Amino acid sequence: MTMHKALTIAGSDSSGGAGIQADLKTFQELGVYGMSAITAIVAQNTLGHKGVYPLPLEAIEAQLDTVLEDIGVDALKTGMLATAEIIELVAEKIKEYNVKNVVVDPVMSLLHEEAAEALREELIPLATVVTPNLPEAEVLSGMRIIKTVEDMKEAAKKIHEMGAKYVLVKGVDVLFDGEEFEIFETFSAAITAELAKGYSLKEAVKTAKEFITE
Repeated sequence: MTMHKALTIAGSDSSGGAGIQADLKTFQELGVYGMSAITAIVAQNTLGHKGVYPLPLEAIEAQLDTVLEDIGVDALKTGMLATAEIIELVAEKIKEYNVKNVVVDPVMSLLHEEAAEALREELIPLATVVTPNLPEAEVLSGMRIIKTVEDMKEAAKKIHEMGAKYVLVKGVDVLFDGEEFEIFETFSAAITAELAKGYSLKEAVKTAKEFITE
């Protein structure tokens, strides 16, 4: 349908239920050309194997440079980023290529804690929107527990002050734009596709909600 392009920087899901595979399906359904940069193999943690296999940084950079130099994107989403080092690389590339439409889906030890810090300090300040669920919002905002809508608004406030232009806390859902709160009754991939087509964040969120329910 459209000539617009979106990139997902996230983990690979062999079942196709989530990950870059589901992101690319969503892009296609919404008439955007989809491209992917795989940061990690994401499986279940079992007696036989770990649940997360981060890819070499040079392999991630090869993917990102291929897409950003040679093809170009109108919007991108981030999902599983795995390590602080990968997060920092991704933030660097967003700045290097001046990518203005960025959807951060915060899919989430000294490893995990350093990774959370890199997300808060390096990537969140570049986000058009951050879409945490409640545990993710607690980690990102530092809220002890998010138990009420007022708590959700506070966490959205906090994340906006960390640099995110919009924040959508998934509960009701709470959208905050730094001045007003909007309270509503993959999702992040759909938001990305709508932004790629030229839509405002608020229109992208409304259209992504309707797409998910259908």
